[PDB]
Amino acid sequence: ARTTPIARYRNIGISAHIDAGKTTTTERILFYTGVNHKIGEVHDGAATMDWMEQEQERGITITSAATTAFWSGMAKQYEPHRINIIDTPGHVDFTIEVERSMRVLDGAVMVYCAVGGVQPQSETVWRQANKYKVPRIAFV
RNA sequence: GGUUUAGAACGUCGUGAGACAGUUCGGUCCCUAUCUGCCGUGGGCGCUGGAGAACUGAGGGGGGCUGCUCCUAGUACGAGA
Ligand SMILES: Nc1nc2c(ncn2[C@@H]2O[C@H](COP(=O)(O)OP(=O)(O)O)[C@@H](O)[C@H]2O)c(=O)[nH]1
Ligand SMILES: [Mg+2]
Ligand SMILES: [Mg+2]
Ligand SMILES: [Mg+2]
Ligand SMILES: [Mg+2]
Ligand SMILES: [Mg+2]
Ligand SMILES: [Mg+2]
Ligand SMILES: [Mg+2]
Ligand SMILES: [Mg+2]
Ligand SMILES: [Mg+2]
Ligand SMILES: [Mg+2]
Repeated sequence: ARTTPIARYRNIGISAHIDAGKTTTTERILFYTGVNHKIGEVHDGAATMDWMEQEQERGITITSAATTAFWSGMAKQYEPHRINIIDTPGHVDFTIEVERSMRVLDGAVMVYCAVGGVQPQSETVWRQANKYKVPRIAFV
């Protein structure tokens, strides 16, 4: 019946300020879980998550897209876990898209830039996570 | 080709010959370079015995243009765009 045990289920989000690396990291994820053959890049318009024509041209993610993957581990330590990743926009123009997605997700990976780190949308998403009380980790 | 010759016509002006910052069709453009100038190219003598060569370099000239793509770098700046 159930393909993967519920314990081997991660529902995660990638919310962060604009150009924090949220979309690129999902591409590196789709690469290091083998689900995507090419690493890709947003400026080239290559990123899969940005499927919308506008998102390709502007490089912006104007919608949240959800994808899943199986990362057994870095040493194949665990049986493959199905990570449900909901990549989100960080443009305050689209704020529902992060919150619409946020209640559903069980955990949050909040990206930050090493040059800037907390930048204004970053506080905005932090506040959103606190309202849905997602337990959080961070990728700088 | 135009402009302003001789032909012809139109509109207009004049009685007319003709004329018009009116138009229209047609209508012959010569010169073997003496001098300067310039581009090349030599002959003479000179540079202090004659010759063969290799140079130095005053000075003179030539040349000096730029696009696009990628890279730095989606980096600086920018809440973003
Ligand atoms: N230098 C550098 N650039 C990165 C890194 N991660 C992402 N980027 C660039 O940041 C820009 C925007 O990243 P993206 O993930 O589209 O931004 P987001 O969609 O707003 O998270 C893209 O040009 C990426 O190439 C990184 O680790 N280093
Ligand atoms: Mg951009
Ligand atoms: Mg994005
Ligand atoms: Mg003529
Ligand atoms: Mg005659
Ligand atoms: Mg006549
Ligand atoms: Mg002649
Ligand atoms: Mg010179
Ligand atoms: Mg010169
Ligand atoms: Mg670039
Ligand atoms: Mg625009």
